[PDB]
Amino acid sequence: HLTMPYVMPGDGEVVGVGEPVAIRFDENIADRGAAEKAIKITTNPPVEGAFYWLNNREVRWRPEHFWKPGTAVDVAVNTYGVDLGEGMFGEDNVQTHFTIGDEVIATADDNTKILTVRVNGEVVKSMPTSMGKDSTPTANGIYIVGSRYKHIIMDSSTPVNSPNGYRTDVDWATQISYSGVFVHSAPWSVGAQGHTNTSHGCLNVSPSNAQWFYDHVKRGDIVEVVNTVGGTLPGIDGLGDWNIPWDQWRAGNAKA
Repeated sequence: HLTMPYVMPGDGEVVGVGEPVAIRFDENIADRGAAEKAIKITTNPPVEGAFYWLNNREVRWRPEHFWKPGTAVDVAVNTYGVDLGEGMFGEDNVQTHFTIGDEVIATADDNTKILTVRVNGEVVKSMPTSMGKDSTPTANGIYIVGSRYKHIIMDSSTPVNSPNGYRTDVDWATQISYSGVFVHSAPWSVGAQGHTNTSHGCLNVSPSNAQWFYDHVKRGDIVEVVNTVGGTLPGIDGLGDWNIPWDQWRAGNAKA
């Protein structure tokens, strides 16, 4: 009858301008309003934000726009002993502090087949890319950079021998959606990068470019995909928060 909150990002971290505050519980929350009221977010410089639930165990908070670089964020999850509904109580408080880093926005434009990285507005890298082929296209939209992996076997069985299924080992992989979109090294498609889309949705770039991305792009930085033949990344993907328009985000879903 206890539930433990977990806050992201990590205490003392620096994150990109796309990073939401995330409070994830190890049980379904029956009273979402109770959880929201127990969570106090302090920003400096101060900016308005709001709560939106990705699912029954995880609430996010973000401002209307990407964070301003240098902002300091304090998160007080004051859930100890709080009645979260159906006889579940908060197991502990959590308290985190983080800061927002430089503005890093990478745009993958299917009309040019280039992934351009801008840091505080200036182009710092121009990376030819091969994105999802027409039958398995990369969705347009705004992606929040997540975790990074020096190498990772992307086994879609998280079934491989099924229609648009796969199992591949890749290097220098930066996660940009929970739906399994990565930026990663694809030495096999360098010829195609800048010209032809060949993937299941991942942003294929050169080994050099993928390692640069792994080294320089941090959690909370933004990738924007534009002009593909795909749909739009779902707002509730897990890293798709910004595809939910602010009016809808701000309204929340505490009663859903």
